[PDB]
Amino acid sequence: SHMYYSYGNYEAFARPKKPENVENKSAYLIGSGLASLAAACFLIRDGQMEGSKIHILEELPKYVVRGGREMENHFECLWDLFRSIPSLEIDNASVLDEFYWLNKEDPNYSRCRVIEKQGQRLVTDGDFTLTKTAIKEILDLCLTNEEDLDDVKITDVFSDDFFNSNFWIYWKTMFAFEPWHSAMEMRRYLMRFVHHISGLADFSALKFTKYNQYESLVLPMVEYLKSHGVQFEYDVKVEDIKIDVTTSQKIAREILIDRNGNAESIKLTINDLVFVTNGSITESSTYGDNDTPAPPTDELGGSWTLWKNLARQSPEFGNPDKFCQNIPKKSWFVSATSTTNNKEIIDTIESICKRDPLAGKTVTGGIITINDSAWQMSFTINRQQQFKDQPENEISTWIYALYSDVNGDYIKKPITECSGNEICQEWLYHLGVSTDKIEDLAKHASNTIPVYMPYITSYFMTRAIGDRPLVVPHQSQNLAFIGNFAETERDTVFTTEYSVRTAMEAVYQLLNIDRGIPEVINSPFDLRVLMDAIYELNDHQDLREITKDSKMQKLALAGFLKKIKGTYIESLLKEHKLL
Amino acid sequence: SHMYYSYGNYEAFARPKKPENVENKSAYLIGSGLASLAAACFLIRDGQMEGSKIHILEELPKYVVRGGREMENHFECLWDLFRSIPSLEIDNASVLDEFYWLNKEDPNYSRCRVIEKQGQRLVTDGDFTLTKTAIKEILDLCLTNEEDLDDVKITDVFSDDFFNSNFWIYWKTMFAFEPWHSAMEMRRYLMRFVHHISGLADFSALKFTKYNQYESLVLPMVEYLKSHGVQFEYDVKVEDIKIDVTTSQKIAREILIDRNGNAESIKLTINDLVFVTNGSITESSTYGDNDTPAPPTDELGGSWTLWKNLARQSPEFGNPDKFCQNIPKKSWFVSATSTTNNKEIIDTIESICKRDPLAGKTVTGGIITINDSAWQMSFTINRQQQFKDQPENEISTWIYALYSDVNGDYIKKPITECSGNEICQEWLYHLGVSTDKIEDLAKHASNTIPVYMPYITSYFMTRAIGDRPLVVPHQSQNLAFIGNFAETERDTVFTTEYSVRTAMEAVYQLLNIDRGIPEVINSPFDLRVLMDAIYELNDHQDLREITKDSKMQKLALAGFLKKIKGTYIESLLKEHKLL
Repeated sequence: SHMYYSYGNYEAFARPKKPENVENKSAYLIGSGLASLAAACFLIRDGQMEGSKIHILEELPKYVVRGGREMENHFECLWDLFRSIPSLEIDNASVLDEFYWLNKEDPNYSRCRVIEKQGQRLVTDGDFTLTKTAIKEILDLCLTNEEDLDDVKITDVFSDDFFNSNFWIYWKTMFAFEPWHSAMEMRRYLMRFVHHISGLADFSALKFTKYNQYESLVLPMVEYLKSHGVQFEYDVKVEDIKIDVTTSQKIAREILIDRNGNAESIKLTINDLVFVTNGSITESSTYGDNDTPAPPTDELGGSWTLWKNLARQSPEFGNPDKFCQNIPKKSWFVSATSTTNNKEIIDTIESICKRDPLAGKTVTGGIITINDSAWQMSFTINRQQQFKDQPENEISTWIYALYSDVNGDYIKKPITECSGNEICQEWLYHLGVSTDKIEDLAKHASNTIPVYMPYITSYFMTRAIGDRPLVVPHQSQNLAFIGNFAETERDTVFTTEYSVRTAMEAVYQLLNIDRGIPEVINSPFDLRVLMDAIYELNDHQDLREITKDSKMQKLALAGFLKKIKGTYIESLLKEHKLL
Repeated sequence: SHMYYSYGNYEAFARPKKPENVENKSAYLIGSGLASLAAACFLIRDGQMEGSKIHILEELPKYVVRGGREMENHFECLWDLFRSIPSLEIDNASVLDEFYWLNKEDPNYSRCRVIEKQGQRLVTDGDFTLTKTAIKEILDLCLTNEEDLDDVKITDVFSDDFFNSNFWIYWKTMFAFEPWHSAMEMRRYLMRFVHHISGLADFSALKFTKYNQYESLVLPMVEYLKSHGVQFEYDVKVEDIKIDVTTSQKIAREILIDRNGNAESIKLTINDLVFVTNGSITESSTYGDNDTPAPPTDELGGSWTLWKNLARQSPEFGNPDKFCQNIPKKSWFVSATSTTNNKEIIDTIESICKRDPLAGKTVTGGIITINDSAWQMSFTINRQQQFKDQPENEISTWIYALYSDVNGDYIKKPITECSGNEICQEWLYHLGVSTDKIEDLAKHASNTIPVYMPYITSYFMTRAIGDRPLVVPHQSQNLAFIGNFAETERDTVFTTEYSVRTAMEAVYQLLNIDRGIPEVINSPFDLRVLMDAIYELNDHQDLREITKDSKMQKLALAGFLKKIKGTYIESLLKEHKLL
């Protein structure tokens, strides 16, 4: 046991000893992603490794919004990391200090969630409209083991009652889930955010940064790492890492890189740690403009080629083909972001979200789902402005579509064939804007940049156990896997927390840092949390109202209330407004 | 709602804003106890109050062991406080840093717990020997509401099966419980440490400081407070505080003090906060020596007189007479500490606890209970030495007796009438030392100092709701109550955490500090914790073994396993070794 999980304030504020033999250890980190930079920060702080021994290998040499970066308070590893990171906006404060102070003065909540029939709000908005069978299937999915859910789709565990409910409309749009996605990952998502079911439709439990994650999270970490002398090597293309797999131990021996076009090799010892971010969801992302579509592609990038080369060496390094291959053509591929300063587009937006987009505060509270759209278009507007040099009179909205190969409503073309204005054409169509001024507002009054990510749905692909390698593989001495494609316990991918948690576990295991890693929050194992979930799932109903029709549950409930009458259980039932 | 509870790493590392109008606010703190000094530290750190505006009023002008200061990892408020406090032993570290590092290199566990028949270990040691009815009564106490347990004794909720079990032997000695004590406080104790039931007999869950709490906790806080310029006024005897109770608000207007023998008054405004530690368990503590007993007394001290004077002003300031009056004469009154360097006394101690007392590490793992002693004597030896100038060849043991008016085994006198050597006489009697060298080893080879605390059992006295005032009373502007006699939610008195938690809540409510106060740990509301408790309570038995005799439970269990077969519940049952 090279690590142990923990919770509470004891292991939270505790600093570990400097681990043994660190001063003769180095670290090479492939990529400059969020998980890679988090691992370097943990090596500096918790591992007490000097910055000159840490190398960041970056492929690239020395307005687009990557939306969907929702955050919540129980990102235990993220706030453990973003504590010693000083901020760049205000002095004598951390990244968490600004995030705490900004989310307490302007709480995030959505006054409108789903609209349909070109602008009109959904009549059953706020309610989940989950039937008894839909709630049963939700419980059945959570009560099934993770081992029994290997290569199981969402449609294999849910019926047509679940998909017709408003709960699925919120769930499929908040997390960009698809019906052909992993049931293991969805089951992890239901258990992780079971305490946010009350704040699910109105987004009251969601927390947002002042800007995008690049300048709110990545840039503060870059400034922190550069202050400690962390070496950043650029123009480095990592082909493959030579691993010798013996029956007793596995050591990274050598890395083949392409340093500024010249292929050369770095030698490795047992002390020289290697951190690999296998796979990438932003790789091979073609871009478009307001007049031409983003060209579709399926070219495997550097991150996917490295994982394929590593997987051939050992079977327990994971299967990269289960994520980067055979992605359905109906999956989410194209996302667009539109920037405008035109008044009547903003006025239409204000008429739907009931808040001023130029006020500088929470605008939409999150995303807005177009239920009638054939593309399953969903758009969001964050606290404008999300950028530094962006003018104060301009707003930036982010648009993504779930289905890809279906013709749109106003434009009879798929999202893959529509240019930047044409995506903005149908977006204005569903906002209630008339079909006469719709054309010139997109082509001239707004600038929309499409982007085609062919791997933006890879983390939710159906997988088995062992398809994702362990964060530190078994019997591994200096090789670690970080990012959203590394296997850990009970955590949800496509979150900033998952990348940070994998970074923390990799550093703590390889360096044998004897400090408790903060476990995933115990909401699914909490009596109070599970009771609040039952109340919220069936549209704010007491136990008498939930079982008012079924006789088998009514008899069982009557015996239950008889045995708990005048007890602390009944007090728990009443204070959670279930009785 | 002037405060809110929270948990997790978000509110743990978050620093609050400087609260409004603080720079015109002052603070007067009565007493220099653990709770009082904790409140001053919170005012400096979280309240950002300058030290010159904080006053500590101390009655006193400018080897004894106060044993029983067990600590555990989930003292959430204590580690929140002892984080910014720098240590005095090692540099560039906090009090928590040393505590974390010392308790990970030398884990605390007891190789012997209960001895009887003059030295021999209990045959059923480690086991709880709780019957089915005893486990039923334990569950019934935890499942009853706190409101229904007003003025309820321990004997009123438990039967003779519970008191004959080894669980009660450990419980009545770890926490110095008595059969005539508050069932509310015991129910809080069972729910608080329900996750430590596995580590209850062997003390594997207990954590200890390097020295006594005065030098490990109080002195680091004193040095921290003096570095910030906190004013310490000495020779100040607080008689009463003038409170005007209107229908809308209550304000501390004036405090009557006796400054160095001269009675004078300090005026108060709404901004001038007042923190009162009502009651004291160490007050009116008479001392003895190796030849004379500690003289018994019942004189109300300054802390009890202040609470009585405050209680007359308003009914919701609590009832001090329910704790300081009518304490039974069989209750714990006399404690002794014995210091020796004689070899054969140490050798006898090593022969029982199986560890060297002079090694500098964990010696007894906690306390040792004498089951055959009429006094219910229990003695402990911590990591020697517990003091600074104490020689390396000397050990210091702490002896307390639960029953007080009963004659001892070797000495036919009560503990109240026995001198320092005579307490050491019967202690050596139960260690297996022969009845020939027993006398001169206590009178000449050891020095034992008795102490008579008449209020060392007041916090466990039977109480109703409102007997203890709220930490901040309702409609109170500048008056707060801190310490073990203030009422808070779900926390256990006679712990360092309770004094710190009351200090944190008082500072956060009076100053309107908008940061989450860490709640009491959610062990009673955790599915995993409750399942481990069931396994440990019935002496490591599976559900088939627990219900192997009762037919009503056997039928219900068979239906339960049928409904959970091949589910995540069954996985939870197996991984908690309950199935």
